[PDB]
Amino acid sequence: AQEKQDFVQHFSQIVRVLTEDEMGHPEIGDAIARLKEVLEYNAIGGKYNRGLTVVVAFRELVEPRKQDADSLQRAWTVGWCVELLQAFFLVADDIMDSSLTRRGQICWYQKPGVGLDAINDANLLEACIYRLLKLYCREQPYYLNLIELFLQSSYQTEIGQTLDLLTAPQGNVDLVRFTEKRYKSIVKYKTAFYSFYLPIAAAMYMAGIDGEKEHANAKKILLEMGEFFQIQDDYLDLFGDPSVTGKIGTDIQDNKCSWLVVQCLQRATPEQYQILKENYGQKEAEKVARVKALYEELDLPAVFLQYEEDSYSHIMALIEQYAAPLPPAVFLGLARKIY
Amino acid sequence: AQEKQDFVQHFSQIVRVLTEDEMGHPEIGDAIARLKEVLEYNAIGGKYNRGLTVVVAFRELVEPRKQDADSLQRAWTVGWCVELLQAFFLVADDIMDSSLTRRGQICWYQKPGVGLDAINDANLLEACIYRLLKLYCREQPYYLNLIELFLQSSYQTEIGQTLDLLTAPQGNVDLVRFTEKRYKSIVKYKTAFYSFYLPIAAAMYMAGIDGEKEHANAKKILLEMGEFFQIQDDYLDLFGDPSVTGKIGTDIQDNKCSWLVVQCLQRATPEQYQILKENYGQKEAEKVARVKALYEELDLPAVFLQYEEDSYSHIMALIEQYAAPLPPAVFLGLARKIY
Ligand SMILES: [Mg+2]
Ligand SMILES: [Mg+2]
Repeated sequence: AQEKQDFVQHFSQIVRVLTEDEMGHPEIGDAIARLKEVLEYNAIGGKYNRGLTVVVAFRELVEPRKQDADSLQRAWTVGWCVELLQAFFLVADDIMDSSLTRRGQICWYQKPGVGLDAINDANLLEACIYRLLKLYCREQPYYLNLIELFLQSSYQTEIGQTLDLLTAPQGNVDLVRFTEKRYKSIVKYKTAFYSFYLPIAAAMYMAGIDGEKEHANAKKILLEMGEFFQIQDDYLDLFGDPSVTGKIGTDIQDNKCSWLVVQCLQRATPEQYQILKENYGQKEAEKVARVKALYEELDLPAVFLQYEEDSYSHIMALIEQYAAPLPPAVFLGLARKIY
Repeated sequence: AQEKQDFVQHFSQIVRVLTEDEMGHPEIGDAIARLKEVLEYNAIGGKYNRGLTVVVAFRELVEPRKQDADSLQRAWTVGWCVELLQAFFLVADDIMDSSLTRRGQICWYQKPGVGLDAINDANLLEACIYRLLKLYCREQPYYLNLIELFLQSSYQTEIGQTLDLLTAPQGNVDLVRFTEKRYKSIVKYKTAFYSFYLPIAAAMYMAGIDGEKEHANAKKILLEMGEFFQIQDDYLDLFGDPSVTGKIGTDIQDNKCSWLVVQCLQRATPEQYQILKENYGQKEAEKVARVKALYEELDLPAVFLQYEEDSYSHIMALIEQYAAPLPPAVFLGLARKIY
């Protein structure tokens, strides 16, 4: 909320530190300038919810007598690592989907004189994560824990992306691969691990809570939250209010494996399957319009409303069962935001 | 030599291990199949000199009584990690340069139905490195040492690539940035660190030789070897015998910051600067032909021959000064190969 503004003032330092360390290394200066420009363009401009979840979870987890200036600096920094992870995926995903814009502005790769060099820029964003961890956390006992958490998060995200790409190739309608089992799997690997587990898990490690069982417990809660966030993201893509949401969805144009299309397909009498087969994923409006209306005719907006109520109950039951011995608030803060 | 065939039989195991671990995870199977195909296509087909340098250096470094079946399995595996690092860079560099072929065959990204998804495939190759290290080396005392060595190698390579891209944009002649200082810097960061330091450094760590001073010593030797390898690569690109080398060079078409162009520019009377300005980096033959002949007229092939003699002396002096207490053979094996 106000904690945000603080997180963002810290970026300047993040950047300073990552774009200087050549003082006996002159000649690489120009690549360092380019790294400065990649960071400023790609890490800034989002809502920062993931990085901040790190900072908030850290405050709530650490028995207050161990929060000095330096401990807090390590939390802002690790929060910024989560944001750099995000940045890395987005720069790359935008190239792969040929997107035009991101966070309201021109995608980095679409900028004149960047193009496919953005592939190296994305790799730099990733590498910046480990450079930060070494700079700030090298002497901490949880250092290796965090390196492995970031590496694993990346791999989960990447393999989820591979699954998404095998499942939903833009320009090729095949709804035989749009199943519930496959929708759930994409979300867990591609979105939920890094969006929800990673930031809390990182806070836990910084707090000394490294147990397998405790982490599995938190993960159970957080992956289920992640599933909901994304299902809500998909519903709102089409049925959101663009003023409240902040852009019009193209999930259906893009032949996305949307929670909607999945639900739609669970409920289609053979004709409707065809109505969807001849309309899902097309440039033109009348085709998208007709899909939205098919959705409305199956009362998907109400299936969603029912799903969200149930899902909310279920999350609370999960917090009740699996939060201890972590303060339930760690999870409830995130529930409040996503619901 | 014969040690090679062995390294390559081990690949099958590498792959098996990386493409199975879902046995309670069914639904991600298909992404794992795709990962299998990325590994088989991208990690196989080269000379394997870097991975093998790991295995050879490990045998020479470890006091022979600590080489059991498992220690050796960790060396083959870490050798394969170096090869996966290589694979990751190449898949990505080939997209960025829009190359057509690699190791005689169609670049992965040019394959039908791959295209820019190869960006996620490259990221997977990178992630496979850390998955292998965790699988085989997690309980070793040098585990963190190796994770940091691979991460640093990647960052050095990436930032070198950024410098190369700022220096030599394909389609834009500017020879004011082709300096000796800038040529040397590109090679150190882009090529030599990962090609020469990384494999030996990794062997050292597996052997318990983790000292800062010893590593700086080996690095001094190995970066200088790397500079020579690349300078020889550039010379041979144009003056090599295509039967002995194995392809015709396009360095001059590609407006590469070649050691040649650099030398050429150190020796050009103002007219010649123009002769190069109006001919470097063009599609057509007559333009390339004319550059080759300008090079021949400056006796670059002899400047090279003189450079290689001096460089050889210098490497031997470096081994003499900086090898101890490592067996000089560790370095001499590599000298024999590159010279
Ligand atoms: Mg969406
Ligand atoms: Mg070459």
